[PDB]
This record gives sequence, C-alpha cells and structure tokens, in this order.
Amino acid sequence: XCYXAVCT
Amino acid sequence: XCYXAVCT
Repeated sequence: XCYXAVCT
Repeated sequence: XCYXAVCT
C-alpha cells in the first residue's frame, strides 16, 4: 500500500 | 524503495 514514500 | 508489491 505504498508508492515510494506515500502510503495507506 | 517499494511500489505496490515491487521493491527496487
């Protein structure tokens, strides 16, 4: 649930 | 370093 440093 | 289920 991440793309790079951005997560949910 | 990861995007979806892929880590680079």
